[PDB]
Amino acid sequence: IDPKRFGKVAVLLGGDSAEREVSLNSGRLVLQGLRDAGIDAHPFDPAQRPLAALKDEGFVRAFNALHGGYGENGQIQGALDFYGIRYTGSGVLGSALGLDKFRTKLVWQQTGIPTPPFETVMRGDDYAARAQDIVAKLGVPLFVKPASSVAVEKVKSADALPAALEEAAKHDKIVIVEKSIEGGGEYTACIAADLDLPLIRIVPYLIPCGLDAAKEAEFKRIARRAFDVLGCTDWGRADFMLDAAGNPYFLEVNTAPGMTDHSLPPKAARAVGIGYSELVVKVLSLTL
Repeated sequence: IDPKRFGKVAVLLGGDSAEREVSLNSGRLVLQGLRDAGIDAHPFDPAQRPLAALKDEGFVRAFNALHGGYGENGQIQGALDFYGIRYTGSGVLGSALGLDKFRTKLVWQQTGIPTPPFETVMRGDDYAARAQDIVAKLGVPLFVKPASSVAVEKVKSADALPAALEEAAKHDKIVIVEKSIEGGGEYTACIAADLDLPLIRIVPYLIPCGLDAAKEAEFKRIARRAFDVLGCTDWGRADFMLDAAGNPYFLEVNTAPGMTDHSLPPKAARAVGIGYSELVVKVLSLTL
């Protein structure tokens, strides 16, 4: 794994967004991580420098250490594709779709990645027909919310649901109707190439996460399936929760995880004896 098979590497850090400082700190650590492994890596701040200078200066690849704005929403990914520059994290579709919480859940639910159950209704639909089918699938009580401030309406009886769909659709073109579920723990699965990273339990944090080895293995596999259906590369976090019976429900992905000393992927890696430098190289290797 000869460093320099990587060629000239740009670390994208800084940017225009509100998280500029976290990006700057995170990027500097990534840069040092790459240099410790003998990789020819250089900082590149797209807020300070024209993006076309990447191609003009002979950069072949980029480690994306940006957060927020154009860094994670498909914009910089599309631009970098345009200039022939390879980059860590996911492409245009996976990055854009990953930020779109609503459409991520639609893709998941249609493909059998478990996610909190729900149905959608639009202005003009046959509310009586949709109500009957929704009650059959989801039971009651149900929560009605716009899909794009507003309070969640709780609907307690099958018979009252048509009217709630009618009333919600007057204000919002698209409405989600969600099943009632009990919170039974929140968790995150870090994915970094082929590395075996342990789950983390979030306590509003914890390794070991407190799940048994069979469940840990099963949830990590589902996490990778959840990335696959979105068109995401294997770099990121998948957040999920359990109900009281221990069933998993996936909530969202993050395709641009933190890389500060206290961020989750370095913490997970440390927990199983994997150092910061090894982590960053493994992430960059996905661009080879």
